[PDB]
Amino acid sequence: GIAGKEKSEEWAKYYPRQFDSWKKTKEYDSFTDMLAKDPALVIAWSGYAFSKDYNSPRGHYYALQDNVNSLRTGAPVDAKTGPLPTACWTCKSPDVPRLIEEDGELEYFTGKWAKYGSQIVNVIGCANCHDDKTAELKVRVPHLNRGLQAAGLKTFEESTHQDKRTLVCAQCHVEYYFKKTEWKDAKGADKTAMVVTLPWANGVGKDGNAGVEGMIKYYDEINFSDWTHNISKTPMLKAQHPGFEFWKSGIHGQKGVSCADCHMPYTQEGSVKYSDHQVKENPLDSMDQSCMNCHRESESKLRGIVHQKYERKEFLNKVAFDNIGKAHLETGKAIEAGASDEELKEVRKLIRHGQFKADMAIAAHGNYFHAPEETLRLLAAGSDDAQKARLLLVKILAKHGVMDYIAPDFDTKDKAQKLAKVDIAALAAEKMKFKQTLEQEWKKEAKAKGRANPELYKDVDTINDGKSSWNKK
Amino acid sequence: GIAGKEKSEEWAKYYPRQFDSWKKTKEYDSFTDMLAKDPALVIAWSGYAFSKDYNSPRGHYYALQDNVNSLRTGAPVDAKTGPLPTACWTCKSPDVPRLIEEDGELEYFTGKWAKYGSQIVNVIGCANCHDDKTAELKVRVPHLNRGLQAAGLKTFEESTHQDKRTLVCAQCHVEYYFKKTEWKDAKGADKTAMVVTLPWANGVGKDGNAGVEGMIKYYDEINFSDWTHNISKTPMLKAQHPGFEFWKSGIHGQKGVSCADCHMPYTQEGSVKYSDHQVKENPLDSMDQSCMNCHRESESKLRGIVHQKYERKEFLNKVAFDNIGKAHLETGKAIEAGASDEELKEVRKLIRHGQFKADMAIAAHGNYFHAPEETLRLLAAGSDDAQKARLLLVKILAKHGVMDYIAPDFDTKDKAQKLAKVDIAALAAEKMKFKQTLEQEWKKEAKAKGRANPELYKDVDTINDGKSSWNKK
Ligand code: HEC
Ligand code: HEC
Ligand code: HEC
Ligand code: HEC
Ligand code: HEC
Ligand code: HEC
Ligand code: HEC
Ligand code: HEC
Ligand code: HEC
Ligand code: HEC
Ligand SMILES: [Ca+2]
Ligand SMILES: [Ca+2]
Repeated sequence: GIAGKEKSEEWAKYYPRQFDSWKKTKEYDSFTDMLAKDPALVIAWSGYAFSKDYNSPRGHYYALQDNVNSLRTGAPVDAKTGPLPTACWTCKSPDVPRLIEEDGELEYFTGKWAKYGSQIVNVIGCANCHDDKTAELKVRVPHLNRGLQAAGLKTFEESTHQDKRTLVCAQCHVEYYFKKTEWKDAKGADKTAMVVTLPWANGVGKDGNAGVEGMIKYYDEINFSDWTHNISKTPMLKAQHPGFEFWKSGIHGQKGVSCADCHMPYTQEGSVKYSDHQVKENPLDSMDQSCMNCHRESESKLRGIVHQKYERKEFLNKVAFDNIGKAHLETGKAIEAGASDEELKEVRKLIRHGQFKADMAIAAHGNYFHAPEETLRLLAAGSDDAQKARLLLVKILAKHGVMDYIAPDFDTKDKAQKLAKVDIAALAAEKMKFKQTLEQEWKKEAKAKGRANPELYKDVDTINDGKSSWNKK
Repeated sequence: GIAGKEKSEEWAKYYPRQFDSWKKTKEYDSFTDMLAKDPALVIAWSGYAFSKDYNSPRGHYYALQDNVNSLRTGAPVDAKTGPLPTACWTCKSPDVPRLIEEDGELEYFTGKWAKYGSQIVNVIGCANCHDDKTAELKVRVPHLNRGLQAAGLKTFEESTHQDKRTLVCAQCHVEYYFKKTEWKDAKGADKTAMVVTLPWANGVGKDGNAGVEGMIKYYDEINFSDWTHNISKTPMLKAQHPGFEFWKSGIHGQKGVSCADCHMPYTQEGSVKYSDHQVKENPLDSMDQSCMNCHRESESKLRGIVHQKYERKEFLNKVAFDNIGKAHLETGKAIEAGASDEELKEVRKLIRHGQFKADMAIAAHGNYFHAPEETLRLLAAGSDDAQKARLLLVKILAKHGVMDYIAPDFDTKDKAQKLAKVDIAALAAEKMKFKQTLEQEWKKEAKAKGRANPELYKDVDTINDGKSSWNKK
């Protein structure tokens, strides 16, 4: 066994090669401000946290700190304030399964994100994927098995080794929602938990289908919405990195090539063979071990073939979100023009469904390569749903005496956030205050109670490197 | 050499195995009436021959007879009548390169289809793909090299052996248009030819791109249109089986897997290994021969994987053509309501472009599998172009006093053909009359002049087998 299991440093003496390679994800220190790259996204997520801050993923090394640095988590004053719940910690630290094991799952999912600010202090580590006694692959978060069984699939424990080499990634790289769960503790006090739940009841990655249509069917049946759009007033569904669901629909997934085969290639230093734990941000940069063992041709040729896929996805991504953004703005105009909720009934259903399809397609960044067919198909479907809604809107507008309406420009993050009612300067000030106050208090208490050793990872908070999405001071 | 090489039966004595397997395409005797299956196609091609008769492909054995049987070729009464030109024989017979070599290319392309009715009497044969003296692969139709060179690709003769195994198919399975060409013969007479031309000036199959965008650029630049849509009055572009262009864009094409690898798989009879000349209508039905030499997988699983691709394509196909169909009808309503050509300029450009993208995606039946990515992307693009045009149309219609217009239904061949101004009962009557008179007179002369031996292929005309698209009783 390993004492202080959540502290990956502790494993280093037993497994130096895995520890050293694991820490190398520190090298993946760059992310792209997606709201600045594709401002239409701000309009799509208007009224939601994602319209504030949303960057591409970077090294696992920065997972915990980026979750803290993001405008999405806001600026809490204490453990009872802040916009987001405890569930936001779930896929960022080994301290998560620890707390679930100690205090219970429901208790872990009860309260504000700030509640565990001092408890959840170690980044995605060894304990998130391995047993401390045997080092065998292991998943300690109960949401995964719950989703697998809902999808009619085997639990992690009933799966094969190759299945697990993928499932230890799926414990986080999946689509989910927060299920409001009412419960009662030991003392008999009624509480409310927001439980990470995978909407897999209708299956995922089944015969080439990512599972999006089934998810929509499920979400509508339980009448769930992540938020109400602040422009169109549409009950919306947010998609989040459905890496596993899409991977399962793609050819590699259908052929049994695990995430680990491409992202954690086997390697050999001297006479010792081991798995490279620097989860590769871009396997195309390590083609020799990530691909060429199964593919026989030039690396430049294969990298070129993959780039064509990125171009195709980008082409449909732009079309879909431009249509979706206009659909929201035009719905806002219709409301202003006097259109009733009943009149907007069908329009809203199509915007909800369409954006979810399009969002799911782009929410897992590797989708364009892992699952090009479902990705292109869903961007096509989401775009069409939006266009279908826009055709109804032109008629509704005309009926209300509005002709030739043209939605405003949302071609820059600034213009879009203005339309979304987001004051980034204010949020940045409030967020910077938090980081200089409460956050440092968290790291102070954590070090004092031996919960973490932040001195070993000082280069983790890069908020001031001049590459921040919101801290442009 | 081989005298009367246009008569494939003359090659039997030298290459019996290739001849007997070539004849077995006779077994692929079924086609699907695509206008009955997807009546939206009738609206799409309204004002053009394809709105009358369009079936899926069937055995090479039936190519010439199906060309003669189609309502598209009409009912000529003599050598100077009939709706179509000589170019329609071009990819149906070995007598084609014979006529080009004897009479010259421009002369072969000058005149009505009926002009060569008693000369083009042998179906796709050995001579279409082989030199009669050496049996080496050979292409004798100049349009291919002309297209290849236009696309910056090597000529057939300069291509590799593996390239040639694809090019002997590309001589016919490609997109083309008729180029009105003014010329003067040896005796000083001025003539006009309609030359088969591949619109490849902007390249085809380049880095994952089928080449549709470049073709639109080309066609627009030369102000060419295949026909003026009779409902929307849009100058339209018709796509025709761009098998090679799409194949080149897919993974198999990019990896050098030729059409012949899957469609003319090697076979072993006793100690003789040769190419199976029964060009496989559905290679999935001969997986062991057509795929397992490169893939190690269960037949049901591989077939299931490919079927997924068909479902994805069918999903986007229906969406694109329903939007395109409604766009044409709504444009027709706009014309009736009083919209000018100036008011409809952008609407028509979008319809022309959108339909061409969608049509190219579905025009080569195997595209869904050969090139799933470009197929899905182009159907998405085509559908979007149609939706953009429809958004403009609601506004145009409203400005002309038309509110909430609902296009008529086109869910059955009968309904759509009526909207298309196609009197199939009448067309069928005159076609049958042509078949019973002139066609038979063509057959008589052919046998008498020793140009063909029709008795050897008595089962080729299946117009009365009960599965004709138009000959219904
Ligand atoms: C509560 C609603 C959450 C907040 C706030 C954040 N997450 Fe996550 N998260 C997960 C993965 C697999 C990734 C990487 C893949 C990807 O980003 O597409 C992320 C990444 C982040 C990031 C960095 C990127 C960004 O700027 O958006 C932030 C700031 C972040 N997450 C905040 C996985 C999970 C997960 C597992 C099931 C859950 C429940 C959440 N994340 C919840 C939140
Ligand atoms: C989950 C996302 C992981 C994290 C974080 C870490 N490891 Fe890991 N490890 C993971 C996989 C998918 C694999 C391959 C399993 C296989 O046998 O194919 C590994 C493997 C190991 C092993 C076994 C030997 C080897 O292949 O290298 C060890 C000793 C091991 N991992 C240790 C280890 C340590 C110490 C970590 C923290 C620094 C760590 N792993 C994180 C998945 C994941
Ligand atoms: C090889 C066949 C792979 C398999 C199996 C999986 N991934 Fe992958 N992944 C691969 C590539 C070539 C790429 C594209 C890289 C690029 O920069 O273009 C990806 C990308 C990702 C990403 C996005 C990383 C980022 O944007 O920073 C993630 C999050 C990712 N992959 C996750 C992942 C998971 C969880 C997998 C199994 C379910 C998986 N990948 C499989 C190649 C391969
Ligand atoms: C939850 C605890 C996770 C597990 C287990 C795995 N990933 Fe992950 N991943 C997660 C987050 C929160 C992030 C973003 C971190 C940030 O600061 O932005 C990521 C990121 C990636 C990336 C890109 C960066 C990198 O380290 O290469 C990839 C390619 C990726 N994740 C792949 C991946 C695979 C293949 C996994 C299993 C072996 C895996 N991740 C597990 C959260 C979690
Ligand atoms: C073996 C374990 C593999 C590894 C690692 C990678 N790929 Fe792969 N790939 C594999 C299979 C079995 C297949 C299916 C075809 C078959 O032989 O049955 C594929 C297919 C591809 C494709 C074609 C599909 C497409 O989207 O166009 C591509 C372009 C491809 N693979 C790329 C690729 C890359 C870039 C990899 C490394 C990051 C990679 N593969 C790894 C098996 C394996
Ligand atoms: C080669 C460059 C061609 C020219 C010129 C024309 N056709 Fe063709 N035709 C060609 C192929 C490769 C195929 C099979 C693939 C497919 O998608 O159909 C065909 C098929 C036909 C058919 C049968 C199917 C059908 O449409 O009902 C007919 C009746 C046919 N072709 C007629 C036809 C006419 C009338 C032509 C002049 C406009 C013509 N073809 C030209 C290849 C080529
Ligand atoms: C083009 C559409 C073809 C038609 C019509 C016929 N043949 Fe063919 N043949 C074709 C290809 C692509 C190949 C393979 C060439 C290679 O080298 O890989 C062949 C091959 C032959 C051969 C060589 C031996 C063999 O591989 O079987 C012979 C002797 C041959 N073909 C004869 C032949 C005859 C007699 C045909 C008419 C009945 C005939 N072929 C038609 C392409 C085409
Ligand atoms: C294997 C990798 C193939 C290659 C290379 C090419 N084709 Fe193909 N083709 C293949 C399959 C599996 C299918 C689908 C069959 C089905 O019934 O779904 C096809 C289909 C065609 C078709 C359509 C046939 C019909 O509908 O009757 C045609 C006309 C066709 N293929 C032509 C063709 C050409 C000319 C190719 C090279 C340019 C080519 N195929 C390559 C598998 C393979
Ligand atoms: C023109 C002279 C052609 C050449 C050379 C090749 N094909 Fe063809 N193909 C052509 C026609 C006009 C038709 C339709 C015939 C009808 O009566 O409907 C076809 C059809 C096919 C099919 C389906 C039927 C079959 O025999 O399998 C396929 C799969 C197909 N063609 C593939 C193909 C390949 C791979 C070729 C090169 C070896 C090839 N065709 C050459 C016209 C012509
Ligand atoms: C060897 C000459 C091949 C033949 C015959 C067929 N396939 Fe193939 N296939 C081959 C390669 C080189 C690749 C690309 C991946 C790589 O190893 O580099 C592929 C890829 C596929 C795929 C994946 C792409 C996709 O659309 O999902 C599938 C599903 C596939 N091949 C199917 C397939 C079938 C059904 C075949 C016979 C009709 C077939 N291939 C023949 C090489 C070869
Ligand atoms: Ca979600
Ligand atoms: Ca054409």
